[PDB]
Amino acid sequence: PNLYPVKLYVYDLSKGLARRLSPIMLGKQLEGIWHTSIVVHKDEFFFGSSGISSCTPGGTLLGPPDSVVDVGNTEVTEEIFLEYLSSLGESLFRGEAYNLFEHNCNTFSNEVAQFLTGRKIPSYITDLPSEVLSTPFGQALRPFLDSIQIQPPGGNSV
Amino acid sequence: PNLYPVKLYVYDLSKGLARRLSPIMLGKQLEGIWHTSIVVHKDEFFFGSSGISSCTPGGTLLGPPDSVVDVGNTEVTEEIFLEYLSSLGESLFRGEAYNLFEHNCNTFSNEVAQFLTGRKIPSYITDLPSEVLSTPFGQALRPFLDSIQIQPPGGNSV
Repeated sequence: PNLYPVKLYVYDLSKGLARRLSPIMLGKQLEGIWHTSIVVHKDEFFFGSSGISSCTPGGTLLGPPDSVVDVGNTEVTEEIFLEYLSSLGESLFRGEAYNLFEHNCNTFSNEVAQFLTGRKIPSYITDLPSEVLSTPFGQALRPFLDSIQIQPPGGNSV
Repeated sequence: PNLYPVKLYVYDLSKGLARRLSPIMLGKQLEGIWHTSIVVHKDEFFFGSSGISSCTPGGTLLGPPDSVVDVGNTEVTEEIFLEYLSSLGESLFRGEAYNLFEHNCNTFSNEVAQFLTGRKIPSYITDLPSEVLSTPFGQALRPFLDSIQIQPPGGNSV
C-alpha cells in the first residue's frame, strides 16, 4: 500500500512570550500557546473561525512552524482526504463551531491525525485550554476567552 | 423631530487585568481591552467575526457593560437604522472584514456613532490597537494578534 507521511506543524503563537509571562499572569508555567495544523499530501490543513482551510506548508501569516512533528504514515489518498475534510467542514467543523477551549485548531488536528494514523496528538497541546481555565486568570477572562476566534490569514477554504 | 438617545456600551474584556499586567507585558500603562457596542432603539448592536449582530442590552456572554457612555440623540428611526446596518453588513462590515487592529468592534461603533449623531467615540478606545502595536510586545505578537477574531456569543445576525 502506498504510504504518505503525516506531519503535525506546531506553532507557538506567543513566540516564547507565554513561556516567561505565564508565571506572572496565570501563576503556572506554560511553554507556549500552541496552534497546530496537519501537513499531508504536500499541503497544510487547519481549522479556524473561517472553517477548514489549506495552504502550502508554512504558508500562513505565522510563517514557518516552530516544530515539525512526525505523526505517522497514512494510506488515505488525496481525493479521499479532501472528501473527508469536506464532510467534516459540513458537519462538526463549520466555522461557527470554533471554540477557543473545546473546538479549536488542535481539536481538528487531533481528530484528523486519529483518522489518518490511528494516533492522537500530544496531550500537552490539547490540554492547554483546560490548564488556562483552571486558574483565577482563566476564570476571570472566561467570557472574553470564549469570545476569541482564531484564523491565521493565508489559507483558502476547502 | 423625534429624538432617540444613543449610548455606547463599554466593556473591559480584561476585567481589570490589563490594568495591572499591562506594564509587565507591554511596558506601558493601558487601562483596559475595550470592546464597545451601540445601544439605540432599545437594542445593542456590535460587530464581530460573525458580522453585525444585535442583542438585548447587556445580553451577550460578557454580561453588563463596565460603563454606559452617552453619545447623543439621533433622529434616525428604527426601520431606517436596520436598513443602514444591513447596508453596512453587505459592504464593509461582513464578518470576513474583521481585523483586531484596523476593523474591529470599535471601528464599527465609531462609524455608527458618527452616522447617528455626527460624533466620533473617544480616541482612547479607538487608538488602543496602535498603542499595543507600537511596542516590542505588539511587534512580536503581530502575526498572532492579526489572527484573532472576536465574537461575543449571545447575539443574532442583522
